[PDB]
Amino acid sequence: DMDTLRERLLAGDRAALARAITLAESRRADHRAAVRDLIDAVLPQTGRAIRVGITGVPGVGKSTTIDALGSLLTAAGHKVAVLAVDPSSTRTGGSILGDKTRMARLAIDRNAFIRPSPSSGTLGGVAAKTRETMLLCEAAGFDVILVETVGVGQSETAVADLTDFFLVLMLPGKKGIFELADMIAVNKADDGDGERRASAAASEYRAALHILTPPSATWTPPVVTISGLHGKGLDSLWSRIEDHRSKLTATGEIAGKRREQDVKWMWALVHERLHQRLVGSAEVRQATAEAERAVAGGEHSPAAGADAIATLIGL
Amino acid sequence: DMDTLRERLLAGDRAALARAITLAESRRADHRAAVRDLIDAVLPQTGRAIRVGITGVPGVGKSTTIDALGSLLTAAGHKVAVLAVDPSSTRTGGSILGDKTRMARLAIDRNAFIRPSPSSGTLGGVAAKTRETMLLCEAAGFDVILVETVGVGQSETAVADLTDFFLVLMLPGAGDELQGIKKGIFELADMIAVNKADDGDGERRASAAASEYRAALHILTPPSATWTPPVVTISGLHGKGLDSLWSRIEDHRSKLTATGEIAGKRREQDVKWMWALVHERLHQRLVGSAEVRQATAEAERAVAGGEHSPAAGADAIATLIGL
Ligand SMILES: Nc1nc2c(ncn2[C@@H]2O[C@H](COP(=O)(O)OP(=O)(O)NP(=O)(O)O)[C@@H](O)[C@H]2O)c(=O)[nH]1
Ligand SMILES: Nc1nc2c(ncn2[C@@H]2O[C@H](COP(=O)(O)OP(=O)(O)NP(=O)(O)O)[C@@H](O)[C@H]2O)c(=O)[nH]1
Repeated sequence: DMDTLRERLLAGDRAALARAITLAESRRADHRAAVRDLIDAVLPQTGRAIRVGITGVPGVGKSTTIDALGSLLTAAGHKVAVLAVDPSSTRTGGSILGDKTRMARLAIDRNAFIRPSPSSGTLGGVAAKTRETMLLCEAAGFDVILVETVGVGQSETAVADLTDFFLVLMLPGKKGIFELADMIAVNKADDGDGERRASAAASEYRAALHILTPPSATWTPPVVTISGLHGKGLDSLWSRIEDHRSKLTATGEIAGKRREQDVKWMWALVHERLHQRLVGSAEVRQATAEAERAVAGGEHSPAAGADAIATLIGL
Repeated sequence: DMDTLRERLLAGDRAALARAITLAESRRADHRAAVRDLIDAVLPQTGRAIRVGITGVPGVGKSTTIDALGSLLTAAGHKVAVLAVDPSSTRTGGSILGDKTRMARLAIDRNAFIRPSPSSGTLGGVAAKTRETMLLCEAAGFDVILVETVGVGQSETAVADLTDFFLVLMLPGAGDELQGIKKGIFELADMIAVNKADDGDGERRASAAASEYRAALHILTPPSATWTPPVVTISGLHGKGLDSLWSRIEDHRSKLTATGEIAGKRREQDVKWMWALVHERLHQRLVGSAEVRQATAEAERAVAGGEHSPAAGADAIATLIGL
């Protein structure tokens, strides 16, 4: 019953939230429709959260840093969602149980809620389904939404376009990442000597970033040092994110960014549906893959590809 | 007469080139269809050119630098096309004459060929049209294709994705007067050229700016890349730095041709323009009548206004199409 699902979701019921999400992430069109009204209906309870995107190479203490940061926040009374975006999920069907235990503490904290990357046809669709899932979390009372890049593909721009603040975690020992960053945090600044060489590296990143013009005069990206493993610097790291929130709330820039992202996700969903017509049948898929291949092979022009494809999919 | 038009264009007939371009860039579907087979037919004669994207804030000296650079190139026997991408041409009908006071020499040099930005429903569509225009030029025998950003809008990615090499022009001045690299431009840039480095005080301030940019880039550029983006100083107005600027561009082409990276990048740009065009058709369908544009805009307004969800907007949109 969707009325009950809604009410219990609004009441903060973890099982109702998990179930609404399942339907919103579904690759069945009938399921997705079913919960469109529900998300729309609870939209006025969304948005009262800090959305942070977090990235860094595999091997930088990302999951560790998240487990620790998230635990600090649940201890102080926050309810924290951790959602993944993984471009490989455009080729897998998604994951039933995901990989919760990379974050040992959060994985068992009922003040947390951890979800793996949804499946969809395009990266745009994966990210858009993630926005819808963020809205459900918020409506169920999660006030911190962490969205992390997982895998090796290009998810950084999408994660940044899903959140208010984009956090880059770096080691002390992809170009585009720097200009997405609202803050860099040099990790593994261990009390024993790691602090010296991460403080060095932070001066290098801090020096270089002076040459980039930030998108707003309201905020100048800082570079900091932390230890994710021993919990160092995590409190001040969070206080900078809070400070960003207060400043860009006062100027209306948090809201203006979100409005722009939302329209972007709307168009991404329109384009996902179009893409779904490419796999409408084997014949349509064959012919459209060969149009694309022709263009990618240099054999016919982009415009000829485009018209072949447009005819095939009824456009 | 398309058959002669083709043969004339392949022979380097400039009037034929102008004519095919006006069809390719047309906002009339019947027109665009007409020349589709022609471009497809001349494809094996395209690609033998160096394609350079050029950007910079208004006032930095872009038209001046292109005028001086293109002229050097034409004196050496190159045929030089200068095309534009203007994001505001999604809101205009495009320009008929374009702006050429700025390129006084090239505007009369019959070894050059200058075109204003085409008009389309979406920025992707404008840029896609510029790609087809680049192909027609190449087929007519142009071996240097310069593509510039126009105005202050967000067209840099589009130009970067239309060319082999992306050149950023910057103002001189360091310390508190350092211009700063606009959000997005750092990752696109294959070289920075600090312009207005005029004999005397210009060159001092430009050299200062340069070392600043140069050190930052060293820090931020991963070492894997076959190419390390240089920073250089030039004066577009007084001709300084231009042979050196271009020698670096040729070095890029030689290196990345060896590793197959020029051809690999083009093939992914091409697929991207193919999809842009697919999405421009979709968009056209959403402006096909007053009632539908109204409904579309209302849907988008609902999402931007925080009144309805993105997926609910997209569902309303999708109905209006029959999708
Ligand atoms: N010395 C030190 N080691 C750390 C720190 N944070 C993480 N590590 C270590 O780095 C290794 C990789 O950690 P992990 O957090 O899984 O990195 P990740 O690959 O980015 N996480 P994910 O599972 O999402 O990919 C682990 O063995 C972990 O103990 C730190 O602050 N200091
Ligand atoms: N002193 C000096 N002035 C220059 C140089 N290059 C261009 N200028 C001057 O700066 C002004 C702007 O030059 P212009 O080429 O029109 O700049 P633009 O970047 O093409 N502007 P827009 O993007 O709006 O078309 C002109 O007065 C021009 O003479 C230079 O190397 N030195």
